[PDB]
Amino acid sequence: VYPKALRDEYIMSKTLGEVKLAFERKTCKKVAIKINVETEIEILKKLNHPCIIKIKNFFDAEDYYIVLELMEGGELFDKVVGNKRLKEATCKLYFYQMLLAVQYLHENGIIHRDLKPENVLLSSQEEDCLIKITDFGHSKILTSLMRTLCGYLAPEVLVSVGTAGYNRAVDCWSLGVILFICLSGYPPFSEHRTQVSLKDQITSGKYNFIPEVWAEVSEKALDLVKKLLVVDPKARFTTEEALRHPWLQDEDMKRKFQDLLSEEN
Amino acid sequence: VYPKALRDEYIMSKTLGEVKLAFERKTCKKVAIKINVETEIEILKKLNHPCIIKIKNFFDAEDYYIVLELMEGGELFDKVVGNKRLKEATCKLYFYQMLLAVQYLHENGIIHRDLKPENVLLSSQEEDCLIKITDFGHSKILTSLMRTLCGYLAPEVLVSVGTAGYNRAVDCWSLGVILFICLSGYPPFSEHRTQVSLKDQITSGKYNFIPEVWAEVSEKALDLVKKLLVVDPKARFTTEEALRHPWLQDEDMKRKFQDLLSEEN
Ligand SMILES: Oc1ccccc1-c1nc(N[C@H]2CCNC2)c2ccccc2n1
Ligand SMILES: Oc1ccccc1-c1nc(N[C@H]2CCNC2)c2ccccc2n1
Repeated sequence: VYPKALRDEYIMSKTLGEVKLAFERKTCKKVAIKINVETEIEILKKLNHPCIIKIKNFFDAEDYYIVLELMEGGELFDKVVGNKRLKEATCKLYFYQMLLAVQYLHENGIIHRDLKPENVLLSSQEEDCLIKITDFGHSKILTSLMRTLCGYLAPEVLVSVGTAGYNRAVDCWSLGVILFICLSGYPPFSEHRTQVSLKDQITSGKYNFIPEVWAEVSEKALDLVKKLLVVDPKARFTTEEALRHPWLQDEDMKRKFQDLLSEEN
Repeated sequence: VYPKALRDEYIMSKTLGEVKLAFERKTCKKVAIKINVETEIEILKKLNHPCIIKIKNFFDAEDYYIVLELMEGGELFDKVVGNKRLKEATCKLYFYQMLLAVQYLHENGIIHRDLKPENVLLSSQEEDCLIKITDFGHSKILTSLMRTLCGYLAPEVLVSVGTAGYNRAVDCWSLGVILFICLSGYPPFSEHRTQVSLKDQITSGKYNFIPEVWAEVSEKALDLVKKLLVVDPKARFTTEEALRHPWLQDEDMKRKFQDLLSEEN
């Protein structure tokens, strides 16, 4: 069941919510088409950054279709499941780019709110490539406490003034996890074995640690992840602050990357 | 500058944001027309309760016009400024109705978020009448923590689970103030004389008390207001709970009211 307007310009096919693959009926080049719903469309349209999915065209009605230049690399997930881990360089380079996107989002008062390896797509199958992020279905645009101010009011709201603004830290948190994962290979906060509620586990920040593997990582890498998973959003590394962190001061990361951009032209 | 479609069916005139008065160009009967903007229109359309403004017709474009059956009584504010206070009966009857509206709103997962004497309109000039509430421009429709559950996540969000739901208590709080006012004649939390930040004043709940006037109120009335201005939204009287409170168990209040409805037919 395909709308007439759609099948006219493309050849919708397999499956990669879940998104489907199609061929540009004019160039024979392949692309992927996506399948509070206006939000993502409105945002994905505002999205204009290398490490972020870029839209090529849009078509609504029936069901929702957003075609974007396809990422061959697939999901970052696929590359780091079955506890397969990844090389420091891979991580640094990968994560580095994530940091750029997450930063560019926050800079535009945008929150992803759902950052995970799945939503981190790669350029080409190779272990070295560029990475973008998709699925902006949960995002939010942040502009309200101004109404509360200059005026009465209820207590809980007033106190809320001391928290407003740090609604973006959640992305840093998830980025920390995503990083932790790539570097280690295992979930920081896993309901595996251990015990104790996940809420009590994640809220405490006492991530499950296993040196038997964390002994191979860098001396600066772990210290970063550690400073990234802070239970206090106020003391949690800002997307900006992270980029300045030592483990991200790597000419290699910015040399195998600053050129991989020209590999697009 | 009036749109052609508008002046066709009504005679827009004086001023009562601020709302203007107009005459039904078919019946010679008077009505008031109102002047995140779709929200109020969408909600005011869902509004179907005695103690709540009822819409008669809607017209958009240019500037925003929502015509509702006019309240002659005007603002509850007007009746209780200059520290003029009000009789216990007036309050009980008045506030009682407020409690009904605020309840009916919450029952429909609706929050007013801006309850003050101004936004409490009256039926007729008399000291005894029905009262509705308007200005739903700040309201909200409450459905999100379900997304957080059944799934990772950041700490602050998880803890947020222990607060979600009580976003409506703010209306009870303001109702308590509105009540306090009517009963006493003076603001519970006033930056007048005293000192100490309003945030530190309202957040503490230590309302400015003056017995030199609070000695005339009922023995149950004050106890209600007191139990209504609680710094903890979890222990703050629910709109439902309030109606059960002793000071609202008054056959008179429900006799001068249950009949004032038939005074509309
Ligand atoms: O190639 C693209 C070009 C632009 C935008 C997206 C993609 C994309 N997207 C996927 N899917 C989702 C499912 C939920 N989170 C990840 C995906 C999943 C598997 C393999 C390739 C994929 N390629
Ligand atoms: O008569 C009505 C019928 C339906 C809906 C509203 C009204 C209404 N509304 C007012 N105004 C606002 C300004 C901000 N909060 C209160 C108002 C203000 C003064 C006098 C009469 C008024 N009558």
